[PDB]
Amino acid sequence: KFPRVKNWEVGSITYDTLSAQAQQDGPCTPRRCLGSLVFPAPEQLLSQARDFINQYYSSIKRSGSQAHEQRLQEVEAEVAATGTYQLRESELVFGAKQAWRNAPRCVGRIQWGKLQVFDARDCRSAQEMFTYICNHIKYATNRGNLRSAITVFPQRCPGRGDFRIWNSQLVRYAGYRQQDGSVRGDPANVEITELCIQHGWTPGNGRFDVLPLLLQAPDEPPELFLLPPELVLEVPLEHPTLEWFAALGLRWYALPAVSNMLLEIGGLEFPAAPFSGWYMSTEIGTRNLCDPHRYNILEDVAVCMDLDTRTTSSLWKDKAAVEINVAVLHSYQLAKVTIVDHHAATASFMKHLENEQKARGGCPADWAWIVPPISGSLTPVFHQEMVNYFLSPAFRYQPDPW
Amino acid sequence: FPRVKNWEVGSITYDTLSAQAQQDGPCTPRRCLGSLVFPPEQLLSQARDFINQYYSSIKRSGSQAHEQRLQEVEAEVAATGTYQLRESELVFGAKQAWRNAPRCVGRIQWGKLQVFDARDCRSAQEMFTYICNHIKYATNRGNLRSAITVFPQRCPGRGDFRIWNSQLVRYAGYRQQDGSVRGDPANVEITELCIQHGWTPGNGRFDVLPLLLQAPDEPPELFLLPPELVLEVPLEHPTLEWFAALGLRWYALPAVSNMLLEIGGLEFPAAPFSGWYMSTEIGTRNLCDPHRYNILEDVAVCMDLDTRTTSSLWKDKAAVEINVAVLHSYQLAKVTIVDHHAATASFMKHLENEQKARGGCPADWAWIVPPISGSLTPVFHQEMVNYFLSPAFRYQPDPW
Ligand code: HEM
Ligand code: HEM
Ligand SMILES: Cc1cc(CCc2cc(CCN(C)C)cc(F)c2F)nc(N)n1
Ligand SMILES: Cc1cc(CCc2cc(CCN(C)C)cc(F)c2F)nc(N)n1
Ligand SMILES: C[C@H](O)[C@H](O)[C@H]1CNc2nc(N)[nH]c(=O)c2N1
Ligand SMILES: C[C@H](O)[C@H](O)[C@H]1CNc2nc(N)[nH]c(=O)c2N1
Ligand SMILES: [Cl-]
Ligand SMILES: [Cl-]
Ligand SMILES: [Gd]
Ligand SMILES: [Gd]
Ligand SMILES: [Zn+2]
Repeated sequence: KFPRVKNWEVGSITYDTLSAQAQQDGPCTPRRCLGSLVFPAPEQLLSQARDFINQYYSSIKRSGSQAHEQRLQEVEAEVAATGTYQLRESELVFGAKQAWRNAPRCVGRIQWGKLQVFDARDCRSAQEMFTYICNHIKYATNRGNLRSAITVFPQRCPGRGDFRIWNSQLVRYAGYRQQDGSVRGDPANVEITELCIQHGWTPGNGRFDVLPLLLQAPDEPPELFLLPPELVLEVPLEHPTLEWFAALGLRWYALPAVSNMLLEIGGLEFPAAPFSGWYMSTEIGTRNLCDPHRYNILEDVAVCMDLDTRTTSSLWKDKAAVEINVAVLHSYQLAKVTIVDHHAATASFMKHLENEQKARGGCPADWAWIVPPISGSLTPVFHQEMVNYFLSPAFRYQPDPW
Repeated sequence: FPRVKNWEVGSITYDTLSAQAQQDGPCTPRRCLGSLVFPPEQLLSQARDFINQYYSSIKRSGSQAHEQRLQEVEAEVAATGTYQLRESELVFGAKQAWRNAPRCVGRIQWGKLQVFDARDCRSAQEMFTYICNHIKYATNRGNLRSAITVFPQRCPGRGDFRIWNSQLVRYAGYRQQDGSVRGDPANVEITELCIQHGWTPGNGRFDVLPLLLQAPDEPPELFLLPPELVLEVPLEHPTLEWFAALGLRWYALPAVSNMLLEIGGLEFPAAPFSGWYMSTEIGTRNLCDPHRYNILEDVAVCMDLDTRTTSSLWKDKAAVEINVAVLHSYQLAKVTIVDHHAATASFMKHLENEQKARGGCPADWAWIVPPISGSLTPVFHQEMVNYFLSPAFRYQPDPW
């Protein structure tokens, strides 16, 4: 009835009873697994809300109390009267933490309870929106001692359009399509860069130009905002023992702040709720810098290293990527900016898995996203079978507003 | 029809072949178990479909011998219960089951498989000389060749041909006065049985285990593999002269001897297949897995790396040099080896071939992506669809 899950490093076995409670449905069938795919009404508002309030009163040990049944009636009454309902502040804080706790592709979830929730549900315009965001960046960055934070903007509601942040992260480097089809800067941000220029951003011509924010208030076009330079903490990349490395002129930013996901809590939808943590070195070193469709620096580094790039069996790619990652950790530690390496990160995820197994009887985890993109079987999560399922509250992908 | 994207290039394909999925898998709309290692008249229906495959692949759908072959297996099963395959069908099916193995990154080679027919086998001594012919043929003085030896299929009331080893070459696993193992911890148990059935234990980390072979309704009988038949490669590193002194070794022939070949409803519990190694199989899993030889820290001490902080990436640095040694040692030994970059690149080519041929390919992302440098290889950026087609290799209960 419940999936049996083996740990092959230790021999451990557990059963994931929490999987049985999966509130929504994923893309696999008994026919065919699609696990590897990146992108897989009053009645049903009431049931989602009822489940969430039940979770909330579970977490405060008031299950089935007077206050519990009063809240249930309050929400039903409000759904009948208005078609929606409003979260209390403590419910919002709990729901945003749960959403992080439930995110299956997050290796950083050992921290889920230490999340700083900024309530911006009273936000009114794109301008007030930008101020809230600047303060989030400032709080989360914290001069290099990064802190996990989420800012929750007003919920989707009938009659009004959504608050949206068009940028996928608060800090992104421009991607300038040049005349042939070769991108200068970050190729993943080609589209959002064009939108910025089309909305009157004066573009630069560097590889590391920070993009402006395109911020959409309800039923308004998007509005462009420049992030103050001294709010965007950045890290020039150098290598502890390859001194030509600094002449590559590579940089990355301190704050990974995902800004295009929808936060769902008890049926309510928050299309704008940017959250930020701190980086794992392989996101920057392996993925952002070596992905053939991103900065794609791997061969240029290998050539500088005097590796033989004419045969693959010399493993020049593995050697060059390892040093790129070394350079990222060293550089961040030098700059005194929070960073975790994939070994530290995957070991603490194992502790998370053990905490969650005791607390809820399992843990949604997407193995292919939890296993780092280099040195996979050298980390303990590689040898841990995982069960992937969708719990709510949740962060979800949503279509781009344009 | 699943939409499948390659993120490196941005290309889209559709897996239309998924629609024909046979033995349903472990996943449901509510939970994905993709990461788990281990998830009679119906014989006619599976026999029918395999024959239909066979004649479609030789441009002979619905012509003469196809219709006729349908009636014979009708008659054979009608009279006796089971049925025998034509020798080419055994060959065509041994190859399709390779072509269908979603966890095999080496499937670009599927069409060049050598099938040794051993269906007329009768006992542990006969097996042993079949296996031995396979080993020496496949090894071929280090110029390795894909081979499968197929032993007699299964029918009720009588026993089963089985190889009690998971592979033909395995290293010993000796427990100690304190639990910890000298040798290979993944074999420890099959070492217990070999010692139990008369074998004299060595004292080494790389003692090649005997070969517990069993014929229907008969207890296993040990067989000592001839030392000249077991091609092995001492591991040395091209620039680290002390690596040789670590005294590490691996064997040349990866020969899987415990899986159940299944063609047209027929079950061959003994059908050992062999190919050649990918270097990460040896260097990364076999030697560096924490429950295998677990040499990673010992190699890092020799490289003077800072094992005190994980952020030195000492594990990654030592793993790459272990893999380099493996590739260098096999090449110096003139023994077929393929690195994970070359292998994954061929798999991409195989996906494109299988797309235009069969309209898709069953692929298990977690096992196709190599255990080091995953995202440096193109398979990482390739979405994949996993499903079960027949003919197929299957896992099966351990014999004992
Ligand atoms: C503080 C340390 C954190 C670490 C080390 C971390 C790590 C990661 C990593 C490596 C991924 C895979 C990303 C990729 O390769 O694209 C990921 C995904 C994700 N993270 Fe975390 N994260 C952290 C904080 C947070 C916070 C604070 C939240 C929300 C409150 C969060 C929510 C998510 C979500 C929803 C995903 C899935 C998004 C996706 O990749 O599709 N993370 N995380
Ligand atoms: C010729 C080059 C070959 C290469 C480089 C290769 C490599 C691999 C690798 C790396 C795996 C990963 C699974 C694991 O390590 O547990 C695998 C799995 C598998 N291969 Fe291949 N292999 C080759 C030939 C063959 C042949 C000849 C057959 C059968 C005719 C075959 C059938 C399979 C099967 C059934 C699996 C899945 C078994 C399992 O994962 O438990 N392969 N192969
Ligand atoms: C708060 C936070 C989030 C993340 C994940 C960042 C993230 C990055 C991408 C880009 C694609 N990826 C291959 C690089 C897509 C995503 F959906 C995504 F959430 N990480 C860390 N440390 N903190
Ligand atoms: C013919 C062939 C097969 C293989 C795969 C080897 C293989 C390995 C395991 C577990 C051990 N693994 C985690 C280290 C289980 C299997 F069923 C299995 F077939 N490889 C290569 N090159 N050729
Ligand atoms: C196709 C494949 O599933 C896809 O590229 C996935 C694989 N694993 C990943 N893992 C992480 N952390 N981030 C990713 O973008 C991906 N991409
Ligand atoms: C839990 C995880 O699915 C499991 O460790 C798998 C992942 N990929 C693997 N790949 C290979 N080749 N061999 C393995 O044992 C595994 N183990
Ligand atoms: Cl990122
Ligand atoms: Cl192996
Ligand atoms: Gd230097
Ligand atoms: Gd020394
Ligand atoms: Zn699945």
